[PDB]
Amino acid sequence: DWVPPEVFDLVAEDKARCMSEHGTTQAQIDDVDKGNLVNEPSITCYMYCLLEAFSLVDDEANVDEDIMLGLLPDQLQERAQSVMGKCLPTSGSDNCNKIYNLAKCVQESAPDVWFVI
Ligand SMILES: CCCCCCCCCCCCCCCCCCCCCC[C@@H](C)CCCCCCCCCCCCCCCCCCC
Ligand SMILES: [Cl-]
Repeated sequence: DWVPPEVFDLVAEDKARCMSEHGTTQAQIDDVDKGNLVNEPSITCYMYCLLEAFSLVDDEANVDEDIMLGLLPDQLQERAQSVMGKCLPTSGSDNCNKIYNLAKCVQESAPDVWFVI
């Protein structure tokens, strides 16, 4: 498991805020974590919200590739560059939908390392 244990407490406050803002349930997060994605704002806006909180996306859901790469371990760098080559730029009807399309692309491209917290 590539995910380090330190991340969980780091994101806790923002996670709670994002869920509350968007009406997100833990069940929805569990679902997307297992790779099942639907275009429901309560989960897609949650994903945008959490990325935004950690400066991974801007005000139009453009991904900051440098920041993203900086967060990922060494063994995932080339794979991420490859996945980002495929999945960026983001597109969609709004910020949450951009993130839905991105999540679908990333999950399909790298299912074995996919996760959502
Ligand atoms: C091939 C690699 C795929 C990457 C796995 C797919 C999901 C990864 C989610 C992105 C999180 C990146 C870092 C997560 C662990 C970092 C640990 C470092 C701790 C120090 C800082 C902690 C915070 C910066 C954590 C930030 C948490 C943000 C989670 C966002 C959840 C929504 C993800 C779904 C959207 C897919 C975007 C995906 C955008 C990336 C493009 C392709 C690699
Ligand atoms: Cl982008």
